[PDB]
Amino acid sequence: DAPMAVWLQSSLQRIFPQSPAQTAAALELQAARNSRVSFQVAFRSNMKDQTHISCSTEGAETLHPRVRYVGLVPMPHFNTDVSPEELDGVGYLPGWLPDPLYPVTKTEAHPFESRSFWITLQIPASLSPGIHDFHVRMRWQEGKEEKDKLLHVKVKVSALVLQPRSNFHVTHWWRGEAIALQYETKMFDEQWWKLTRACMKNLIEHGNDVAFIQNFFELRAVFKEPCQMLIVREPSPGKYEFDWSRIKRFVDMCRELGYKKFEWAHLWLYWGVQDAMHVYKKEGNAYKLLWAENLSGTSDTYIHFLKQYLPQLHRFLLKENLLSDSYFHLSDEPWSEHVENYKKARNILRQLAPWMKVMDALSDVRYGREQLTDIPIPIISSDEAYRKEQIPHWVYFCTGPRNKWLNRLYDTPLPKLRMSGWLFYKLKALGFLHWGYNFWYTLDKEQPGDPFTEGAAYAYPGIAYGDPFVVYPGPDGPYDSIRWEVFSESLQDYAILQSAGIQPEDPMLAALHTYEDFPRSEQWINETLKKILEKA
Amino acid sequence: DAPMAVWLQSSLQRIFPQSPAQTAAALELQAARNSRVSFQVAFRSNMKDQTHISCSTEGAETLHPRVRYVGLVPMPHFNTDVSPEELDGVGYLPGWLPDPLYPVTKTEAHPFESRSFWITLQIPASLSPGIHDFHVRMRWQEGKEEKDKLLHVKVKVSALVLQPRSNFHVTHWWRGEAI
Amino acid sequence: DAPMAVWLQSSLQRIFPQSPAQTAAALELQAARNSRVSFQVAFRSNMKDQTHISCSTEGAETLHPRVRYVGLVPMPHFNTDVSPEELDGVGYLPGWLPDPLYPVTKTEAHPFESRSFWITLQIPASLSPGIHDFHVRMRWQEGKEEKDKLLHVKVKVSALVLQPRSNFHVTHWWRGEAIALQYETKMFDEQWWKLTRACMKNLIEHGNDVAFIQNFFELRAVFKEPCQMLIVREPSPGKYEFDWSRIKRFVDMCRELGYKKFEWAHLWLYWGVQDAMHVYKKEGNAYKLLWAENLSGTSDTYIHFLKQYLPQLHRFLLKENLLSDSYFHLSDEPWSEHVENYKKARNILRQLAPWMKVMDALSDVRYGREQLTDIPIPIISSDEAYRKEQIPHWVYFCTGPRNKWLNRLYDTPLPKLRMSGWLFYKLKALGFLHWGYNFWYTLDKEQPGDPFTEGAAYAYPGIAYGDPFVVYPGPDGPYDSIRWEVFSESLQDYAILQSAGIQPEDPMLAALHTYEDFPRSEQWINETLKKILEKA
Amino acid sequence: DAPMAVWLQSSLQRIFPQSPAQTAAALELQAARNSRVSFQVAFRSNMKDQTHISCSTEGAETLHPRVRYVGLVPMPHFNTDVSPEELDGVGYLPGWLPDPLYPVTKTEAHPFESRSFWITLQIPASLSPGIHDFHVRMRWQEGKEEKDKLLHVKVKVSALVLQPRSNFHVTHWWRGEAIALQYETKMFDEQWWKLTRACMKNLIEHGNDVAFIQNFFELRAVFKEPCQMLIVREPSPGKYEFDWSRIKRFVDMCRELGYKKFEWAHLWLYWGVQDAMHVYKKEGNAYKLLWAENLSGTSDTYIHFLKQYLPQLHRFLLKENLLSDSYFHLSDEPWSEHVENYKKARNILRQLAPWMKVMDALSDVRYGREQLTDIPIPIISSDEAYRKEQIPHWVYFCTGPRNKWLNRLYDTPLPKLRMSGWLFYKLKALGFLHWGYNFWYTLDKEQPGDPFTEGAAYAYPGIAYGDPFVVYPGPDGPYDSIRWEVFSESLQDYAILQSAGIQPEDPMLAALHTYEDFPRSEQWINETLKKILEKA
Ligand code: NA
Ligand code: NA
Ligand code: NA
Repeated sequence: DAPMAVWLQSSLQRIFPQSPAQTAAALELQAARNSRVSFQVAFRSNMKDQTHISCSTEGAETLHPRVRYVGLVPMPHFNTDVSPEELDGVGYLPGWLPDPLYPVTKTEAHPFESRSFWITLQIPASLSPGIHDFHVRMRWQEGKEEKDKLLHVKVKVSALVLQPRSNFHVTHWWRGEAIALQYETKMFDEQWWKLTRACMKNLIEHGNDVAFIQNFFELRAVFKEPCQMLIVREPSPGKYEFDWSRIKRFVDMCRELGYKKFEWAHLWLYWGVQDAMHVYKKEGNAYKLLWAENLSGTSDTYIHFLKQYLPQLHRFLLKENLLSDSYFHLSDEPWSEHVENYKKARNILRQLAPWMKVMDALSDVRYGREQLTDIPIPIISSDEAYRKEQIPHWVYFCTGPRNKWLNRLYDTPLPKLRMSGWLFYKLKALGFLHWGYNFWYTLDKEQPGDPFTEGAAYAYPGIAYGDPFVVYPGPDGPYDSIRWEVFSESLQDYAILQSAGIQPEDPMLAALHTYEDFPRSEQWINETLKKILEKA
Repeated sequence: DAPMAVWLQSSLQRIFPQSPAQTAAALELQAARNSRVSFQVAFRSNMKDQTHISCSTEGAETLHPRVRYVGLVPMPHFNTDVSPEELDGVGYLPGWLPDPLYPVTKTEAHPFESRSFWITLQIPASLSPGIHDFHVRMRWQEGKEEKDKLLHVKVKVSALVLQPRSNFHVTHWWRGEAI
Repeated sequence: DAPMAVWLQSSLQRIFPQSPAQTAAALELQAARNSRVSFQVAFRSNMKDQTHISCSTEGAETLHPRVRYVGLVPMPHFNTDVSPEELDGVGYLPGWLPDPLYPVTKTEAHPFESRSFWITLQIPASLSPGIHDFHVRMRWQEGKEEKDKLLHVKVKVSALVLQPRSNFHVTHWWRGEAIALQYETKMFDEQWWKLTRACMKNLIEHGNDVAFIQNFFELRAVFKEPCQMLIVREPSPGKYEFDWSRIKRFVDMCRELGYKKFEWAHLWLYWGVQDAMHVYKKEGNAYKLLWAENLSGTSDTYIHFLKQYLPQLHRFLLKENLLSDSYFHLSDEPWSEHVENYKKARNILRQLAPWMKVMDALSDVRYGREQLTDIPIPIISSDEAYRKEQIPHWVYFCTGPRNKWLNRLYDTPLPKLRMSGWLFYKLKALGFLHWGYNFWYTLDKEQPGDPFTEGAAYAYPGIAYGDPFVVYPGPDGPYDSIRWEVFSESLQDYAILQSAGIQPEDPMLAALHTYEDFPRSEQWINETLKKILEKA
Repeated sequence: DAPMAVWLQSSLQRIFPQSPAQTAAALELQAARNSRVSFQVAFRSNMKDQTHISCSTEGAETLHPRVRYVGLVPMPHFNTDVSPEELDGVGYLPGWLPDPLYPVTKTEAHPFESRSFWITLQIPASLSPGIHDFHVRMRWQEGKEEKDKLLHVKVKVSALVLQPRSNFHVTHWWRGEAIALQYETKMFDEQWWKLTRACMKNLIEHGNDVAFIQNFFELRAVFKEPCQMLIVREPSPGKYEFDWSRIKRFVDMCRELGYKKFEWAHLWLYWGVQDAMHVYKKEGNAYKLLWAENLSGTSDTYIHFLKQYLPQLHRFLLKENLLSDSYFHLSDEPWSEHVENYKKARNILRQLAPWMKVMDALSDVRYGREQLTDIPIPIISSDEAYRKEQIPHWVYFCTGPRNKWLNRLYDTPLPKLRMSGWLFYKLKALGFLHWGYNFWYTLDKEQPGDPFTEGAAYAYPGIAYGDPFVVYPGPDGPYDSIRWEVFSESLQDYAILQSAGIQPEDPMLAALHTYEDFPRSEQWINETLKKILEKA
């Protein structure tokens, strides 16, 4: 019955506004050295009158603590095709959903509403192993009396020191046009470049080690201001020249941030493999297409442009030392019938750019086995087939699959999401790709949206709430979300397995059978980490 | 564990999206003659896949029924200076709140979400006193199979006939600038 | 804010009167076939006025449900030497404690007071595997309106069928004088015999498979009406005759109830190993000692009696086919100094009864390594030492040890207690012994007590609340307690591990390190059973 | 996280065992001179092991401090018909309740259990106004280290000196049979007279200025040893003689203790007004009725006895100078239908005792307006009606009314109870009556009880916990309770209002509207007293 409740809680449990108060005061955490670890400080006012509340740490200076506030976004409906066993928030949703993380340490406490701060700890490589403790102080007012409570946090620091992940690469298709739309700035202006640096820095600090370049704008939809980072001009009919200066700046920036791998945009448009890319040239204030919207992939015009572009790309790659460090795309998901479309396109590349190896989403194993692509990217629900053929591959996931399958949605429970990197490791994926880092705007339209009130690009239920974006637009760059912090900590768990020498075949991982059939409790994660980290 | 729940409920109880399904089938109302009276037809899908649902009356023509859909608005916080004893929605708010009434009789039923239609009855002065009953029909799909349920409403109509209110005046400061 | 709250809850969480209402409606359980499983139906009136409430099942006929009401007893203080981390009821105790189970399905609901019914399910061996569901109905009154609520229970019934436990034996020193004192009847009259059958049947249905015979009364204190089941008469000085008829009736009874193993009383009195047992002979209305209270264990008198008694015992055991099915005791816990006492007594037994093998509480490993006894019974806090010596042994526990250690007290959390059989199994105990099944009276005095208001035999804090008794005296036999149902279900979990073929060395049990260092959450129990039972 | 917490707390806040530790060190009180004031010294061990703790004062000699220990009694349920807004102990009860005050200053501190001592200060008339301070010392052990803490108490002493209360009379129906039953002594033996003097002295030291004489035993139930202080013997049929010696001793005693006012037993039995009193005459070892249990109030036999008794009563009253200082009773609460019963009885008295004026519980205002009684005693919930008639009257309360209404129950908040004298004063009661000072035994039966474990005379919920008794049986007289000290301090506040000259109409009291609608916070009491006392 206390006027104000405050408790500690782990990073794998959502707190909904109408959650009941808990009592805690004490939390123990575990961490490898050179790693990052998270927890929540929850609070619920039992007072008619609103008040202020402040979160702070004491004695945590060596862990460079970071204190943020968990904001809520509206979730209108549960995502479809998800059984209740696989939904988070049963009893609480549809309703307010915790997700964005805001950089404040003081907020207003509202009557009878459970909220939380999110605290991020940096465990340095040099820290002495064993137990390190600190305190969290919560301060508020009851009338004119000042009140406070201390809570006790313990981190049991393993001897294990994490090494950089190897032979596993992660890419997200971040969107320059989303920055242009949500912040209302000219594409490639200097504000655009700050926001882009800030995003790429966010990505690499959350485990994404591949920097996407959209040299060609990716959408079928035609934009007035597309994000085409390659500059193209057409002085006389069918003779093109190319200015690489924007891509060159992006590569400089990403290399300064720590990237070594880069990824290039698609070369044929995703209606099957049947259309050519939309490529624009500047004119007046905005951009205009070089050829017809419906131009075919096998056209004379588009192949005449590839005859000139691909060698220029090769010269750029040489000049900037990017051949061995680039991943290339052709086109996405040809069904069986589309196969010959893509075969023709692939042979065209082999003729014009034999140096270029391709990777693409091919979920049909019978047609990724045929060698259509060079490195296939099945959706996770086709992973098993590729594994029985033992074909090496990347995996991706998007609005689907759902129900029992791994995913990253608003209503995917956090422990399930936290299994991502364990599954990546045990099922021996080469890498993971995802389309929806900051796709903040209206699906397939040059029309900004509102990520703080709309989580499915206005396309629910085909687009699941949570699929388009894991970060939110902040005034100077991205705000993280809970999902993104958990996903990042999951890529870290993949580094824990690797650094500790655990083999995918190890019995402690044997219940991870598919991207569908796998343990998904916070306890399995805690117990398995305790074994690994205390063996050391 | 039924795939679709539908029940009846009175006009004095908010139904929140995460409310549990109930069982009803039958509701009795009371009404003076020359008056207006209301109730709700609630529904909760227990299916992963969304489906359509339709609300209609049968045998109610003399009550000129009106069928509307209850919409939700976001309630970010409880209002301050209201103790919990005096709050509606304890355990469900802050959250989605039922309040607007929309003029539709069909909607999409969403997974695991309790919603309702709102039904308005006109009890005419000329009606015979006593029990008048009618049925409500709900129609939806499970896969390609059509499904329905009838529910039973009874109105116990008094001999009292309402007269126009007198010596009591009500005003609201409607706002032309708001339009 | 509902006038009446009713919810479902598991058998591993005490409900205190001032617990907050919950919402539930749905509970899932898991169960092996040929087993028994439990849960609670909780309820809290939010009304000024008291009302009646009734609990019943619907659609459970195949599970022979049993519906009982959880009663409360006073807990005046927490037991000492228990850190708050290890106490149940923090924030609620000292106070009313749920424990006795009464056979009613209707009670009065009192204002703002959270109570619960306790429901028991029988999962028959023949039941079909998979999900079985039923409902619980609660009925009460609000003013003159009848009200009710259905709640939904689902039991996921494993393919596994439990086999009788083997090679693990459990004994409790039930007390006949406790029946005579609490029901005010003559020792060995016919009501005494009904109540003894009821107690022994209770025991075997709770996993206790060894029947204790107090042929000699165990207490140092001299009683006027001792529970000495052997009839002894001394017609001339130092010549004794023996009547086994009461023991023979007890053995018939226990065999009819299912027992095969039996246990005999101590032969030397528990002040070290230095005094002879108090043995009585009838005289007038009650009994009188045969020799002085302080007679020594190595007396001429006592050895002259052992020379006559032990061959009569051997003849009886032969006649009744009980030698190989009997456990025998010498005396308990000699400190180092006392060791020669016990050595001398042991040699006397070797001389007079070489057939008799002995088992006793020896918690000193260096003097159980020396062979003093034949089967040692360390207290659990000495188990580790005995295991590094790898000496086979039983374990016991009593008022101690406490804090982190396994125990069965009023303020021992139920998931901790529920771990008993997991610990017995993984740490490979031969058996478990406990002194306090129904020690209902005043410690070491011929004076009844009141188990419904006194839980430590009037000896706290040396005797812990919950230590003397796990059942309460009912009009026709024992009433069960929550502790007793949980401990029973824990012995059943030992049968689950055995029947499913889980080896003590199995990785799923590797965190069970000692009777002190071991998981104790409801989550661990549930998840580990889910693995075992769904592998099937 | 201190091993032992100690803090100060006011006399208007119950401390429950599971209350959290607080920090204090400093408490200021306010007091009129010639008054008595109280506070608590609380303590909570945060230690696994029990320890001793001792409470004492330093520098308080001029205030004649008294240090006692608050004991707990079991409260099984809340009283019914009390909304939570009006219950003390929300979140802590049902459970252990503080109430008895025991004469010890050292106790055992138990693990994680908040307890308190109760300290009583005497503020002498002669003290200099202004601030007086002293210290409280708490001493305990941690292992073998002795530990202690000083706490600081301040008392702000007003210029106001309290005068003896006037025109306001308080009576409690103390029970001689309760002493006989709970101490197992013969009625009117010499132990009886010690315990009776001790009770009567207790009452007058708590504001009770009227001594009840049960000349006739009050209960309908027939006792073998009734408390009938008038000695009656019947030598021949229908001719009675009277020995007044016990009543005379009782009057001498109460006059020695300070009483001036007395009150006599009922003359008609409380089944309506229809039965005659049970009057007994000695025989052998105990007493026997003079006439039938069911004899009528209007019988010939009983009126023939009143013809003889009432003139003897008058002669005694003259001889002992008691007419102008005595209150008389007829019978309690006739409903409307019973009215003619009581009318007949009243006229009988007018014929046989016209000098006798009567006061009785009549809650029906239309039948106290009719003159049935001379000075009426409505229950508090009928007070309002009697005030709108502006009829002068006494007020009483018992198991009822409840909810918002004033009362003195185990679960009545102490600030609410503390308003009693403020309400008596402002609503201008002539006096207050209560049935349950020391009704310690089983309701309506010659069978002792246990006030330490049963607080409703075994009759809950019809009898509310707390209603039968405000003191507990001590070895040499009553133990006070918290409720009794608070009630006493409330009668003292009535003396403050009187001695300070505050008028019932004074605006500072205007929120006191009814015995239901009235402020009930500690803050209101404190602020209003501060105003009164600092005007001075
Ligand atoms: Na692709
Ligand atoms: Na032994
Ligand atoms: Na009276």
